[PDB]
Amino acid sequence: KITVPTWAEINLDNLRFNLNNIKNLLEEDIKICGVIKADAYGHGAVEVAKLLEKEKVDYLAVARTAEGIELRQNGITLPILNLGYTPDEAFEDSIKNKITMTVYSLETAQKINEIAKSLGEKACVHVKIDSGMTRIGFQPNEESVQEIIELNKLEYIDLEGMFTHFATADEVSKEYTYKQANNYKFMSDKLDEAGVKIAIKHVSNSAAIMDCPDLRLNMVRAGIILYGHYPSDDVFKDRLELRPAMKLKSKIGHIKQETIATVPIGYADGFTRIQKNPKVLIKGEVFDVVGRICMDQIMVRIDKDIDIKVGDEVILFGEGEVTAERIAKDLGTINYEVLCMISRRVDRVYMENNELVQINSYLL
Amino acid sequence: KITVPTWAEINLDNLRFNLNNIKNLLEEDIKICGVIKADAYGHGAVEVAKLLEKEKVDYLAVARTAEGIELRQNGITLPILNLGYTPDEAFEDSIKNKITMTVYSLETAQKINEIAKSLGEKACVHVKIDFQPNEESVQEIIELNKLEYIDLEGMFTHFATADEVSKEYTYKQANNYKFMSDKLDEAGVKIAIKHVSNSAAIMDCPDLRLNMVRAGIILYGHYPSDDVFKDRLELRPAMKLKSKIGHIKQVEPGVGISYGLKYTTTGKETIATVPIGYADGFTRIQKNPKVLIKGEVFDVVGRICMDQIMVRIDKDIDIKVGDEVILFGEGEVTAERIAKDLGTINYEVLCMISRRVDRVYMENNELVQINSYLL
Ligand SMILES: Cc1ncc(COP(=O)(O)O)c(CN[C@@H]2CONC2=O)c1O
Ligand SMILES: Cc1ncc(COP(=O)(O)O)c(CN[C@@H]2CONC2=O)c1O
Repeated sequence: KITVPTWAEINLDNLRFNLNNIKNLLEEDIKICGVIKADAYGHGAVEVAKLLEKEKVDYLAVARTAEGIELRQNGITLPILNLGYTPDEAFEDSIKNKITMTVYSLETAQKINEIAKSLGEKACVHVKIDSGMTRIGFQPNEESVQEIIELNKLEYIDLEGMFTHFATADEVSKEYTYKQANNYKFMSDKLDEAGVKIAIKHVSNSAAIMDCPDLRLNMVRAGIILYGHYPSDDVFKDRLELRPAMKLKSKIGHIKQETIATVPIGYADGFTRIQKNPKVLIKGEVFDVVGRICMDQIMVRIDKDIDIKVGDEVILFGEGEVTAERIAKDLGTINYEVLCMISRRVDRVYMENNELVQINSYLL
Repeated sequence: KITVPTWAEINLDNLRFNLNNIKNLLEEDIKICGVIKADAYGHGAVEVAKLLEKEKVDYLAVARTAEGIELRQNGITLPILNLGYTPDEAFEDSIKNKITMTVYSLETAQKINEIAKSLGEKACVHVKIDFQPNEESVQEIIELNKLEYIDLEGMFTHFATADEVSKEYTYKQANNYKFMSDKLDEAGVKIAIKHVSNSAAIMDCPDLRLNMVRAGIILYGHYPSDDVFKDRLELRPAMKLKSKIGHIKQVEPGVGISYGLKYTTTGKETIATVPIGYADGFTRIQKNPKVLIKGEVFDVVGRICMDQIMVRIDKDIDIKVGDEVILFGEGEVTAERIAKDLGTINYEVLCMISRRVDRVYMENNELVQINSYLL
């Protein structure tokens, strides 16, 4: 069944476990947006979306029009929100495929409106508020409020939602986070007061869902925690029990007498050469990767008395002491990036009840 | 029509230039193997293969059965050599798709042979030498050569240090190969294709041509190191990683930017947000990330996010949303620069370009083709 030497194993059971533990945090009326941008953080957006439609979630979020359309082309019917920039070249496609667009200027809204009029159907949009991230969004001021009342009047636009995003909600002190929330509440209250109707207000990411049970509003945005990982070591982990879903695996391709094992995974699979202390798990024991990581393979020193043969399974992360977090720490980056590094040629294989149920090649 | 906010622009003209300058190094009868593993080092294996069939090259090389089969599924007819490991689970598919397999041992050759027998057609194989270069290996090879449903077509080794200043070790490896080559010549064994040279060797070692050379990094317009003889071979990089300015704003003094608010403004600043992030392969690890906009270099500020970055515009330029941003492949922003910042190599920076980044191909300064790996 598996014909590639190196694959990403995704445990669908663990995803369900994570989602259900997330849902147990939430009250009945609070909506869940499943964040599945960057191919569901490396796990496979189409498949993870299929699971989310089954488990019933209220919205899907992506980072790009094309990620949105890929989901549509694969049968997905859930509302999809592009969280970021939509270039003008992609408005038509967004509207035709019912992808909800993030909007953060009146100019953008007006051009979208012309296209939606042109096509003779409404564009659904969510307004972004820059509450403290300084990334995307309207500033939280009197000027933005009027610009929003204005864009709300554009026939051929359904101003459905409004959101902001926290820059430091995974840190110990939530001061800045609540400072951001207040900037949002400013816009929320002024628009409430201006008779502008916004069905979906949302602000909470994974960190906020966990640590800030007062920031639920109409909906929350669950990303990293869906996949079985914490946004940091500083969040209240005891609130939510998680199982990581991804195991990055290869096979022992060669053995040689030190005993050196050659494994057919390299930096072009996302096992980055930058790692200063690369390690692997084999038959429950951790071993050093030795010499430079190559494009398509690495050499590992077996310095323990284990019976090991060509074909035996190697785990790069997702089990025992070899974790995406460990690699991230070695890199000086974050688990998010390690997950997203898994490259195109790495087949995603999905497990369920300990059976392989599906294998996706991104080449064939 | 480009509809993605972030793309990898591949200049086909430059690829042709590189290949032709490579061909000018080579004598009439020496074959070229175009190394296009890892999706042609991020440039697009299918398209680069199409170009190579057009420009005529002898052979294609890949790192994985599936890379080989992807090329076949897209009409490619050139010989393809899997340079790396073929698991037993993939022998059948290799043979059925005429993917030439690298072999290291008699035992592997014999199993392949059974499958080829089973399928009633020959497997094409190339022998790899570290097969120790001793008398034992030479008989083992004369043995495998006999096996009926295998075509022992070629034999090769690969240099570990040919891009360094001193090749001593390289010529040490070459000798070990020449031992095997001469003993098999002397036995009855044919070997139509003997090859050893990678990009570094093609450049610095004009005596290691044999029947064929393996051109990789150089094809794409990059040098395997700073130590090779660059003056022998003029290269034009083929790839430009680009995005668009997605948002632009004037930010007050002392305001934090991005996760952890690790950059705070030091006066009023113009901040451009660009829709490229670490999940497009613009790694967050970079300590000094930069971008080129309207010919000027700018600092990326605050943490690089999954899907976007913040850029301080501190020069009097006229920039509007939609304007073009270059992450590398032009002027001072190069894959090599990023590699050096990271403590890795240009090879890795090229290969980091992720699936969602559309490859768009240019030719005479016109867009001729756009490939989405999502749609
Ligand atoms: C607008 C927005 N909402 C929700 C999320 C989900 O966050 P969690 O995954 O922490 O729940 C992200 C993630 N943005 C990624 C996370 O890291 N860097 C980024 O840009 C985001 O940009
Ligand atoms: C067997 C073999 N031959 C030829 C090449 C071509 O190398 P150049 O790109 O230098 O021409 C490679 C690339 N191997 C890559 C280069 O860096 N690390 C690797 O594992 C290879 O593995």
